[PDB]
Amino acid sequence: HMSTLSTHILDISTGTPAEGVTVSLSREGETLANLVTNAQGRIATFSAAPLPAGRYCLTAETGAWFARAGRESVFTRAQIDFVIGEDHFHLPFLIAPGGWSTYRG
Amino acid sequence: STLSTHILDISTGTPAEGVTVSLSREGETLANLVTNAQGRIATFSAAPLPAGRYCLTAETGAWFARAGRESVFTRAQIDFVIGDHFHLPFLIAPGGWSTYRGS
Amino acid sequence: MSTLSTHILDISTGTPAEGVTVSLSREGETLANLVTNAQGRIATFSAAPLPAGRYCLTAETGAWFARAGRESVFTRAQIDFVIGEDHFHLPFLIAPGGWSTYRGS
Amino acid sequence: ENLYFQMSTLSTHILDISTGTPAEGVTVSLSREGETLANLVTNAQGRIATFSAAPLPAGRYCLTAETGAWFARAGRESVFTRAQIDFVIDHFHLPFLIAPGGWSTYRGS
Repeated sequence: HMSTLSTHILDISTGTPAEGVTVSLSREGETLANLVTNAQGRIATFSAAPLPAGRYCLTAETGAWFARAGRESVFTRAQIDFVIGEDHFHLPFLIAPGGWSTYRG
Repeated sequence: STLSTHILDISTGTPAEGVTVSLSREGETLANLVTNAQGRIATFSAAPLPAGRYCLTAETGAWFARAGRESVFTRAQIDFVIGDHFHLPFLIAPGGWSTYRGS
Repeated sequence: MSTLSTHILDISTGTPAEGVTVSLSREGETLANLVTNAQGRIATFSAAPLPAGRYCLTAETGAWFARAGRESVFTRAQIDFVIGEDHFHLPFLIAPGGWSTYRGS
Repeated sequence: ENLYFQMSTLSTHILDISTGTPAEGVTVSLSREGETLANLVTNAQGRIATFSAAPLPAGRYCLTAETGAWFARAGRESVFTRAQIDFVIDHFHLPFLIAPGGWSTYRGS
């Protein structure tokens, strides 16, 4: 099968959506998209067409985002490794300087 | 059974020292203890705990308040059942919290 | 004054939790008793905005797991929060062996 | 792959929160700048006590837990293929809380 993809990043250290986080989508090491979360911490779509079956990586540049805000983190970035092939994947990042998580939304 | 906890402030990546945690069973309090420098409470009862419904409540809102940090969560209450050892950590932050059965 | 919503996802299976009972109370007085829909959601807990105060949102997760033939050490999931924004979205990410919440958006 | 290893030490603990039990037999690798430094397996308590004989130097590291393969061996499907933590360097304890439908990490200890 094939599915569309979205994400949402929340900074749970402050309880606010994370605006301005760069998030990249790659497949077999080739970048497909490099986008930025909006004021609601969201990226509504990574592609016009559903993504074909395959192995994907969604990487949020969380370390750089914390650093621009003058904040330290042990985690340098947040990478989600997933497989496609359900019409939609929503894969949020819940982030903090001291930890992070994801789930199938 | 025996009961322990561990509280980690994931907003800073450090153990949460000085958090008050209360144990109760059917509304009656069994223990009131404070996390140590490692964020831990090794045991809530000198005697082993019988089967029943229990509540562990960490005073997280008050803990963040003491550090001058705002949170919409006022406290963190876990509701669990003893039908072994139960290790029930709290992972806390001003904007969210988690628990799980650890080991 | 603010409105309140929730979303319950069973992360043990990666699916929205349909049919979980969720109640809202304030000072022991119950204000709502609702059930999550097919998307694991409850869009509002009140007809009018909730006044400032301390609230308790309780999802009957243990009962929900039990109806499906599944055991959990957690009997229910209770979120205690305070209304001092426009909206509070307070999800439950649940599993037989653990659960979490966060201030969403 | 072979099991192997050999200033801050590194440990992990993997819990399957879908069942509330330690995850035994999960392969976890440590790498730095492309080079894999260690490849180990969680014990009955879901733990790997150390990824190195001596404490690790400063730098950027990647701990990767083969969670998808572990779930698949138990006949359980997941959209997550593995769990990679990217971090920087006293002790680093970096647990994985895993489930077929989501996972998390944090700095423990």
